[PDB]
Amino acid sequence: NDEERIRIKEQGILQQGELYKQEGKAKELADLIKVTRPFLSSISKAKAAKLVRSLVDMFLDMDAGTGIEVQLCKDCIEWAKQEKRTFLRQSLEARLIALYFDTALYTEALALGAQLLRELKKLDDKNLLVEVQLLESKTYHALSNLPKARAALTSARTTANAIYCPPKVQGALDLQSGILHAADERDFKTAFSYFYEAFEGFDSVDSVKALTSLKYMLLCKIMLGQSDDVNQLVSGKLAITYSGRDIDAMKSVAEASHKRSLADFQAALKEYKKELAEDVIVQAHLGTLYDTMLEQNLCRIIEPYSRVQVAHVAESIQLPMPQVEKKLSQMILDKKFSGILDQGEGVLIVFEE
Repeated sequence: NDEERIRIKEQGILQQGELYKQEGKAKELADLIKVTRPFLSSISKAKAAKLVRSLVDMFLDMDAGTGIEVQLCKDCIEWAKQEKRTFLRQSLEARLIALYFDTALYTEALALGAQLLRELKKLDDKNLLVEVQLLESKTYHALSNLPKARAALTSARTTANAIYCPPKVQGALDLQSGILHAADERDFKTAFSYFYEAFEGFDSVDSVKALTSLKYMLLCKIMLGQSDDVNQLVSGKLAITYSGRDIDAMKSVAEASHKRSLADFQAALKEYKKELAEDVIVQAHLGTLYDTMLEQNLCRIIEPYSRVQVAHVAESIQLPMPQVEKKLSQMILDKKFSGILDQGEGVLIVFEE
């Protein structure tokens, strides 16, 4: 009757905490976290850790205000130190690092990350270490430090090479690798591969990250000038399933590429604002995607001519003439176009390629 009534209390605490979460009662849930503390000592350190972790997670999905969220985390941490519950403290610190990242609180995510890593590296069971090295990578990347983002991910992968990681950890690792090979726009081909691995590992387990990975497969293909592969990849028995605005956006960008049309590229970006410019990773690449679309559309217009007025080219792409003349001279200077400009009579001569 006593091992049982302790079990029923566990259920009850979680049920009520879950209810406070759904009804949006943050303060009530904060109090429940404090009030349950003595009860936690009549159960194993591990049962208690599950329980505390579960409530704190509930608290952090409530939009309570970064300030109140970070303070609640520090309090449970400080409590965990004051109780010598080590594994629990460490994993509450890991959660808080995740919170700092999510909240754009980057330098404190690093500061806390550095502390925790010193401990975690001097211990067995490396699963948590992977998590923290991956967060370190994610946060260096957000701070625009690719060397240190790559180096943190390398550590994560090497640590994960030892363990047999669950698919969501593997997926997330394959997703960062993809993000980082693509970040400097130097290796979209291997980035594509990592995204494909990520997609395969996430599929039927986490369908939001599966969708993200597929999306980035398509992005890579586009960036590679291989945008005609996009229809085949989408058509595939498994991809079909993932229909929606995200895939429609990439398909629409792929079409713009195919038609070498800046106007269609612009119509995509603003029809699919949420799926394109608001995707931190697509956004990172739209600048150079724009250049390529501009260039390809200009090639399309020039193609029928051995000699063409710049005014004609500018009217066709519906852009002011100085911009178009500037683009053309740059394309010629960087050997992207085999031709020459008569700047005074406004003519571009095109060489027999």
